[PDB]
Amino acid sequence: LPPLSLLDPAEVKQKSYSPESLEAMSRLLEIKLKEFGVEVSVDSVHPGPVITRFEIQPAAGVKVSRISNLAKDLARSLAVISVRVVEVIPGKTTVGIEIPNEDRQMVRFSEVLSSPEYDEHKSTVPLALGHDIGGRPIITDLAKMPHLLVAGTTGSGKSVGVNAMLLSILFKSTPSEARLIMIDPKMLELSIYEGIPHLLCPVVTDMKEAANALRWSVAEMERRYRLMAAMGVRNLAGFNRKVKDAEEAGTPLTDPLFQLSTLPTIVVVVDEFADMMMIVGKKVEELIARIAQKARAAGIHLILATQRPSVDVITGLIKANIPTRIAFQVSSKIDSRTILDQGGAEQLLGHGDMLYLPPGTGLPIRVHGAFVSDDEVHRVVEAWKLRGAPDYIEDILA
Amino acid sequence: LPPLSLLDPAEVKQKSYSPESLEAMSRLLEIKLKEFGVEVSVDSVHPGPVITRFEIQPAAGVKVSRISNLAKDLARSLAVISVRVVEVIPGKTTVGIEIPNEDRQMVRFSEVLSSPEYDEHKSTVPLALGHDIGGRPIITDLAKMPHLLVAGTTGSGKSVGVNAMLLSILFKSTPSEARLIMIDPKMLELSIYEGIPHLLCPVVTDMKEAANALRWSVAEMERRYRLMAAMGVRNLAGFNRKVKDAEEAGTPLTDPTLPTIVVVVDEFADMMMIVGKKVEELIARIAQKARAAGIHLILATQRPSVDVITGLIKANIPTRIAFQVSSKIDSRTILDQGGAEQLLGHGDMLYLPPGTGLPIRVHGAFVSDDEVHRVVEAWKLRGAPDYIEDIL
Amino acid sequence: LMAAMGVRNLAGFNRKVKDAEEAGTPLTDPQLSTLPTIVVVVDEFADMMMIVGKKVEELIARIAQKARAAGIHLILATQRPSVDVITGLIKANIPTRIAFQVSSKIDSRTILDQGGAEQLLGHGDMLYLPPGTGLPIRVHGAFVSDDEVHRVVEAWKLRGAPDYIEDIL
DNA sequence: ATATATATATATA
DNA sequence: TATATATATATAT
Ligand SMILES: Nc1ncnc2c1ncn2[C@@H]1O[C@H](COP(=O)(O)OP(=O)(O)O)[C@@H](O)[C@H]1O
Ligand SMILES: Nc1ncnc2c1ncn2[C@@H]1O[C@H](COP(=O)(O)OP(=O)(O)O)[C@@H](O)[C@H]1O
Repeated sequence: LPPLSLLDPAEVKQKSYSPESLEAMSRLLEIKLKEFGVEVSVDSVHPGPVITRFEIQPAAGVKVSRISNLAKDLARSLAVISVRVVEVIPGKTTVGIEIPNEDRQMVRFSEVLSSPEYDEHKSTVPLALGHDIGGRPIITDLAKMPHLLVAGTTGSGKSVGVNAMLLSILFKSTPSEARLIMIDPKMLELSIYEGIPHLLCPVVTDMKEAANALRWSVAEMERRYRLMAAMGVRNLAGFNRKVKDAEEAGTPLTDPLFQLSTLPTIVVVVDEFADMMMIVGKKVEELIARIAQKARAAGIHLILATQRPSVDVITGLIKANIPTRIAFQVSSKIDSRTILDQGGAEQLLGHGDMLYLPPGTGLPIRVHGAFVSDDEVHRVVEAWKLRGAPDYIEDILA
Repeated sequence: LPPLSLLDPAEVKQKSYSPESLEAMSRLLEIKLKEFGVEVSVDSVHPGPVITRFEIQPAAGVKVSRISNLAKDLARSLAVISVRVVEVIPGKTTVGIEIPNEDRQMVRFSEVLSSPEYDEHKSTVPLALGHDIGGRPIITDLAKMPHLLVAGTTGSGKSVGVNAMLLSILFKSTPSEARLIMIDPKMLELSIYEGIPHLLCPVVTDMKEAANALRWSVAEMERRYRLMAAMGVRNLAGFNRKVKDAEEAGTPLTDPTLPTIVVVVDEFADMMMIVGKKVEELIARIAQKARAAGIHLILATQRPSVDVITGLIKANIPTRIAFQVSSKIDSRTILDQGGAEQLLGHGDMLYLPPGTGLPIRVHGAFVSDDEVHRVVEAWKLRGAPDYIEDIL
Repeated sequence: LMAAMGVRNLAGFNRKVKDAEEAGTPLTDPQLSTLPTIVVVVDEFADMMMIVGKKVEELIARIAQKARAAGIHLILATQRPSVDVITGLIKANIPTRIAFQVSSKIDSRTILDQGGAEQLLGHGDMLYLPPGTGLPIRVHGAFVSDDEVHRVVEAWKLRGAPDYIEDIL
């Protein structure tokens, strides 16, 4: 296994944010909202890496839409790019306002991996997203999502996020524990990964080959459900603990359908499925529907990224069974209601700010995506090419 | 290599855009905004060749939308033709107001090429386009686009702009470093480029030779990726450095410099639907795969349509040029937000960068047929190129 | 023939005609005479494009995309400003449009791509939309009676026999 | 009290 | 079916 020292290590941050600067910014926000119609008093300050949440208590008898309908003007009168108004804070009467700082600290990916969450995270598919608005990291199990949608316009830090997720997979799991399928219609980003032992296929370029790979994944899901029926288990981890119990007693439990092995966790990533549904058509959308409908228990998981949030790409069928959404900076509030099904995705800053939406109804966790460099990615790729051979299958492309 | 003096020389340096005249304009703007409900205060003044930016400082309480929803009346009462309100200036607390200036000045192309951004440039295929709001030039780079759709109607800026791009190819590079392929089912516009040493074929008249040229380009893409998989090379300039090190050593190479290829089409609208939609898969495979090979596309059409500019061509080309399609309604076919709303026909354009954001305000620098024909004859003094019959 | 002669428009080829026997120096046939400017008037292309189909629209689009520097022009007249007649094919290629009194703003957006055509006072009072600037220029129509038409037809029939290319049909 | 902004309702590409 | 336009309604003036 690769160590945690291949990365560029933890840097020294420019933490010069004094309490007198916080008091000055608090009084400045009080004045600049008093100059408009509202009147508000700053309650407390949460300083952070990239943004700085202010908990402001409104006056007696002033609404919150009269704060949300001038977020642009409050951002203009403070010499910042854009402010974000959190309309509800769980457990308090205060309204949140998050102002970007000046010395925007780059989130160090080695600081994200150095957490007590990620270090003893037992699951074979973790995701180190990055630090949230208050400094601590957010590590999310990819098994429990079970799938993922990523969006945001170009240059808003999206391939960096997908590379952070794939390196989050690579620093924990062997090719006997996890396994990947990659699709790339734009060979700049994902072609750096061709050679790692966690692959089943060459990095898929054409869309007919990608349709063949997704039909192979349907067939693999169906035969895994039939094999779990033939062994009488319920989920994938139950089958892996069943064959582990066969390993513990030294007892060979043979093939129920003709010796079994620990089936690794397939993860199917897609760089741009908008091009896929635009080239091939509605049957690819129904194929992703038939994947997302059932493959939670079989251990086949989806990472979907797109650059075109619309009704044509992010449809009802894709939003049917993929409830976990990553949204970077997008253009309109209509696109925010397209992916996150609510406003608020447009207020971000670029450079990998995402609104993590967990599975289930909740306020979106604003997580700053950790920057990963081409040198670190290339070093992980070369370490796995020096510690692993490819495991290809011819049938996945035909 | 022709000098920059074969262009027409720099025109009359128009003075009398004085600080007292712009101060009178700024006080006029303060008075005309004070007559309505708002109160404004001009902070600084950014002049320019075509238009002028006024960084105004709004007072306490006045919103931006109050300024934006009377812009028609403000542009009426300033004796100007239009106005635009830049709602955000990064890092400053000031709203930008864009006012068209008095003399709609033409951008001189020698004023574009004389800047050190073009002269000390490092790549081989730049596209000098024009200036900003303040007159500082914007010299882009075609190697990072990596493909460039041009579309528009009504004879707006298109053929002059494509000539400016191809001259930006001409003035820097040699044919050994950057070749060209030209395709035009119109026999008219780009026929003046016949005989220049940067080409590879005649200016294509029979569209079956255009399909065979694109077929040769696809096979060239295939053999260049076979070359790079035989050499372990990501993008073309790495192999150019490797063959430079093999040329310093005289080292021959195996059979699995390479010329940079830029293919233009001016009327693929009727061509792609009459010759066959099999052309579109060729164009999409080139624009997908050959973005690291060196085969770049300056695609141009006279009819920007949903039929001929589909999503299949929108996929691999995120760097777009649109002058006048009809309006901001059918704009989303090529420029995804909005098009000919304040593009003044012959001139200003919207350059969509390889990233995104507010796209670049680019004034289309003028080129004339004397300059075009003179650069063509100056390169025809350097020689006639190689012509491949398999392309034809 | 203009690609053979290296000519950049029609007016350049009439300048080649001025280089020909107009200035007293005859040419060859690669003696090329004048190529006359053709103004093809169509009184009702709605009937044509609803009866015979869309291949006529393919022909009209291949003309209207290209024929400025050619020597063939079209005055298209109709009575249905609708998508059933005027599609987007014959929209972006004819940027100069005459709009008389129509009965809806929808038809005004169908032809002029804006509003204000149904407001006209009738009887030839049109909205000349010039090329380039997409702003309407309102023009009152000039009345010419049928007797003046018979006079001009008589004045041309008393001067020249019909010079036909009869094989057009 | 009433011009403005806006959410929705019907007609069309 | 997505959208451009049109009409009735809070809203703060
Ligand atoms: N966490 C981060 N810190 C700093 N910069 C970032 C971060 N994430 C992304 N970026 C910047 O954003 C850019 C990534 O854009 P990207 O989303 O890959 O474009 P596209 O959507 O076209 O693939 C990079 O150039 C990088 O500089
Ligand atoms: N910088 C400029 N200044 C003034 N006019 C320009 C400039 N650039 C282009 N033009 C005008 O553009 C016209 C040519 O349009 P063109 O590019 O041929 O459109 P199309 O190719 O659609 O016919 C010329 O009349 C020329 O005057």
